[PDB]
Amino acid sequence: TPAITLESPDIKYPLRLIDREIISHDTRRFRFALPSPQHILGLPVGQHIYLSARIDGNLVVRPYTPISSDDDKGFVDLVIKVYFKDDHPKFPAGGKMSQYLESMQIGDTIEFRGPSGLLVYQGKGKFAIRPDKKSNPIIRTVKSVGMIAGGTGITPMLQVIRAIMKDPDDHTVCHLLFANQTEKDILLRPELEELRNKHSARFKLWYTLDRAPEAWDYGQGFVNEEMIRDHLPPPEEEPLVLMCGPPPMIQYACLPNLDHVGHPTERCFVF
Ligand SMILES: Cc1cc2nc3c(=O)[nH]c(=O)nc-3n(C[C@H](O)[C@H](O)[C@H](O)COP(=O)(O)OP(=O)(O)OC[C@H]3O[C@@H](n4cnc5c(N)ncnc54)[C@H](O)[C@@H]3O)c2cc1C
Repeated sequence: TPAITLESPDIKYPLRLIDREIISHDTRRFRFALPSPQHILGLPVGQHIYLSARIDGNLVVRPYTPISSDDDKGFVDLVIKVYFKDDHPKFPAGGKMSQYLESMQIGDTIEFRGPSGLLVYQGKGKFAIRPDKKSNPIIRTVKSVGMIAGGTGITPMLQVIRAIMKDPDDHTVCHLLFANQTEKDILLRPELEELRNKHSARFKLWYTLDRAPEAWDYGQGFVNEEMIRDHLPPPEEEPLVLMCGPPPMIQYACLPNLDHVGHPTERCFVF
């Protein structure tokens, strides 16, 4: 039983950045040292951490789901999309936290906190979902899990997929629908397609793209009722639907169409 990094959620833990990996122009894996090589992070599956820093005089807090797990000793890995300044004409200053991460030098610390979130995956189909931070968790056991992700919204889903996938006696089937703007913006694609090759009986993978390339075998356009009926488990299976992506996708593309297909609001969970 290893030592836990996040011992209480009311404490902020400054972790040293020990490595940087450039994945693409705007995507990067950051590795931080846990307090000892024999430490784990202490992050229930289904929950996330918060990074906090004072940037330009404002406290900035942002949630992140690590790519690493409590099976990893000594370190935590986050995969970060960097929103640069002077790139998108509508958002000229870029992203606050993600540019702060990009500017960190090896040996700089940044504050972690957690674990946080209203959902915990308790394993083999059992999800424990609190209706609010003070209410107690309601337990629902499901045969299948629908997953809609947009952008960096994949890491909450990856954490759950890998947690299922590595338990040979977990027969939960995950149906992922993964939306992004263009093909370069599909994050963690090598990983996702590796899980497809090795676990297709429990993992179904589909994509869509706002602006699809000419050679594209998957979805074109925003998530709709047809893709939800086609690439997510049917309501009659009483699945749980997990969601994480930009607020516009949740509000305009997911929630209304899940309702039209027939997914009850209690079985829909927005990270
Ligand atoms: C449960 C959960 C898990 C998450 N996990 C991850 C994770 O693993 N990795 C990760 O990177 N993020 C993750 N996110 C997203 C994260 O919380 C932040 O929203 C993200 O890092 C952007 O924050 P920011 O402060 O850098 O940008 P902000 O200053 O908060 O603004 C970001 C927003 O500004 C706009 N924007 C700014 N610059 C640009 C640009 N150049 N081009 C286009 N739009 C732009 C976009 O609307 C963008 O969404 C997660 C979120 C949640 C809720």
